[PDB]
Amino acid sequence: SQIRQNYSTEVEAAVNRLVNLYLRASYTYLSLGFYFDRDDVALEGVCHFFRELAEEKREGAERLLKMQNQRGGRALFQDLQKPSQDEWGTTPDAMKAAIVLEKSLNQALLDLHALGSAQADPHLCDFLESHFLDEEVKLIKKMGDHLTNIQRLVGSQAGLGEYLFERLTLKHD
Amino acid sequence: SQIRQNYSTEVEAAVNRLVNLYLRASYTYLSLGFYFDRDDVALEGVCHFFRELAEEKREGAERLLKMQNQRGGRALFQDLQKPSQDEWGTTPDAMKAAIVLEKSLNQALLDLHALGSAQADPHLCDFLESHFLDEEVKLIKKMGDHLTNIQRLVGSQAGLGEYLFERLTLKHD
Amino acid sequence: SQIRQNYSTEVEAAVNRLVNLYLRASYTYLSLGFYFDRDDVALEGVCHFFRELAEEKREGAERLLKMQNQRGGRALFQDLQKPSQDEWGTTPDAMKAAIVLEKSLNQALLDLHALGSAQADPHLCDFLESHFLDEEVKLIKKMGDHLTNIQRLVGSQAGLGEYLFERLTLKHD
Amino acid sequence: SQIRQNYSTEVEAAVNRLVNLYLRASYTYLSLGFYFDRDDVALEGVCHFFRELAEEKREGAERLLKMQNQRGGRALFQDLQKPSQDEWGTTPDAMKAAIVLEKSLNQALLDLHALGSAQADPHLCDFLESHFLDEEVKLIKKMGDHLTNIQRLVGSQAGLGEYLFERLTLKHD
Ligand SMILES: [Au+3]
Ligand SMILES: [Au+3]
Ligand SMILES: [Au+3]
Ligand SMILES: [Au+3]
Ligand SMILES: [Au+3]
Ligand SMILES: [Au+3]
Ligand SMILES: [Au+3]
Ligand SMILES: [Au+3]
Ligand SMILES: [Au+3]
Ligand SMILES: [Au+3]
Ligand SMILES: [Au+3]
Ligand SMILES: [Au+3]
Ligand SMILES: [Au+3]
Ligand SMILES: [Au+3]
Ligand SMILES: [Au+3]
Ligand SMILES: [Au+3]
Ligand SMILES: [Au+3]
Ligand SMILES: [Au+3]
Ligand SMILES: [Au+3]
Ligand SMILES: [Au+3]
Ligand SMILES: [Au+3]
Ligand SMILES: [Au+3]
Ligand SMILES: [Au+3]
Ligand SMILES: [Au+3]
Repeated sequence: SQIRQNYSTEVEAAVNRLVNLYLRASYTYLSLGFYFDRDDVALEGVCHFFRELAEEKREGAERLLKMQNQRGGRALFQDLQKPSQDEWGTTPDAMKAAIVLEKSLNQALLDLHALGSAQADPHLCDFLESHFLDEEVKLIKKMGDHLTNIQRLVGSQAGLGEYLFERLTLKHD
Repeated sequence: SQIRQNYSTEVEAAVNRLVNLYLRASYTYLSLGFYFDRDDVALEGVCHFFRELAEEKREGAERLLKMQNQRGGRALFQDLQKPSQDEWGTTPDAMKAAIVLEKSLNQALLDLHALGSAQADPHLCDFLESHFLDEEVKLIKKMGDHLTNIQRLVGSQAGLGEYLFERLTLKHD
Repeated sequence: SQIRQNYSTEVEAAVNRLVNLYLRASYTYLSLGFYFDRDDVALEGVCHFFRELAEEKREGAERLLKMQNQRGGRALFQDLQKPSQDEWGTTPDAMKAAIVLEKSLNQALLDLHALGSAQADPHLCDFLESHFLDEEVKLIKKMGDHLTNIQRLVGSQAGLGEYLFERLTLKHD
Repeated sequence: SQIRQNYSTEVEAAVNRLVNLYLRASYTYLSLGFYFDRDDVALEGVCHFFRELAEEKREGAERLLKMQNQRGGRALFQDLQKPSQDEWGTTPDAMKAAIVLEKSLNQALLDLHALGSAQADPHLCDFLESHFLDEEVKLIKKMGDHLTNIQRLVGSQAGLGEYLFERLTLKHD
């Protein structure tokens, strides 16, 4: 093969697509982060939050690529589509966008799981379970918690609420 | 006995009942804590507050059980009734529920004191005085202080106030 | 949801039931422990053994509750039924009761696995596999080993055997 | 007085009697200890156990005497009657004698409590509660536990059982 064993072409292709989705997510977080770094937005904790996520998504893509080679599949790259927005609105708007994005990654993981199970590829299933599935669940829970707190704050009064959330919940210098 | 001395059947039974009340209190705090851990509630400091109290009430029950055996009484366990609510409302609602619960434990301690005094059981009285009575008074004072602060904050505006109390008064990561 | 994804109502309910089973197990171990602390039983190592298990079962329940919220399910609590006995007999009687209890928890885990697999919920399966299944297998093996040793000892002569097992196998001060 | 306040002659006398009882207990433990040091008895752990108790009872007497002077009472000493036996039999015989002795001290403490309460002497009650009542309860519990273990062992077979208890339960070099 010289190493490929029990690794379907279907899974190989799906893994390449998942790499693209993770890299696109990383790119979206890069855009989110720099938006919050604008002098007319200026929420450092929010920038920091999304910058860390950009790194996390890139790391996920890299782990997938490492696994592709470990199994004897061939990494193939496609264009990275630009993020869906150029401007990201308020903190709740951005957190909602983030949750939508993570749910889409999670669904792709679940779809790849289903394919792995169909193809009887337990190494793939173990890989997703060990490095991806719980990471996504934890992240989405954190995002939901954040969204609840931001919504509670901006419903009281928006400017003040956004400031307090960035200062008191998010990590900043 | 071989060890039982000056330990009435009345006190023995009352101690078993008090164990049940402390364990039920622990269970109520477990429910309170996880309620505040919900993604649609998301007040970590409040969860932490009640989680610590769950541990404290369990420890109280365990001390009572240790004492039961020290005196040569027989520990007897009954069902632990589920907590009185499945959902606990707002931070002030939960703090009020907590104060009601602690006052009920305190009254049970006082009732056991009265029984001890009636039965001329100074070891029991010393035990309650040394490990329970002041702990309850201190806890109830803290709860009252908390309730006053939360009420002051949510009367200004509720969402904002609940967030600020959780961030600035309660212990969180 | 705002976070719930691929999490069936069937699994949500089963998780609540499993929390109840773990808490009931914890309660049974609390009773076992204090029984061995009786002055007319007086086997400290046995008390210590069951006290540690009470903590372990409570921790299991708490992990399940954390997961319930991570997935966006709603924790619901029911009564904790009192343990099945008030007095627990000899060390072998108690160890047998413990094995029966652990096998019942293990079967509940396996049943939840089956449900997870039926519902195509790999996060649930990963969770059970990572935090529960091997813990149960290890514990049951230890219990079986203990039971074999106690049986070997009490068949030689009971009082002496029970003492030696508590002194030389079990952890004590 | 120049210092005596709220300290009845009844309590003063009872305290002197209690000093005598504690010193007599100390003397009994001295005899118990040296009995187990006999070459034809030779149970070092048992000797050590009773030697420590002799010290504890003497310390109790000394605390009582200190309190007598703190309150402005006059310490008065009487003969210390020799212990009730010259030879103390087997380990269970000795442990039974010890429990009888401690129960008698505990009853004397309780009687002094009753007198204190009758005389409205809260300093006396606090003193007994803080330094004596729980110490006695703890000691008697330990003795009961010991007796249960020794009885379990000597009912299997006496010589072997006595050796094992001294080696594996009691503190020795
Ligand atoms: Au940035
Ligand atoms: Au920045
Ligand atoms: Au930044
Ligand atoms: Au799979
Ligand atoms: Au598979
Ligand atoms: Au956020
Ligand atoms: Au909590
Ligand atoms: Au929490
Ligand atoms: Au918490
Ligand atoms: Au009292
Ligand atoms: Au009293
Ligand atoms: Au509070
Ligand atoms: Au125990
Ligand atoms: Au114990
Ligand atoms: Au123990
Ligand atoms: Au499964
Ligand atoms: Au599954
Ligand atoms: Au065992
Ligand atoms: Au000696
Ligand atoms: Au010696
Ligand atoms: Au010695
Ligand atoms: Au008194
Ligand atoms: Au008094
Ligand atoms: Au002894």
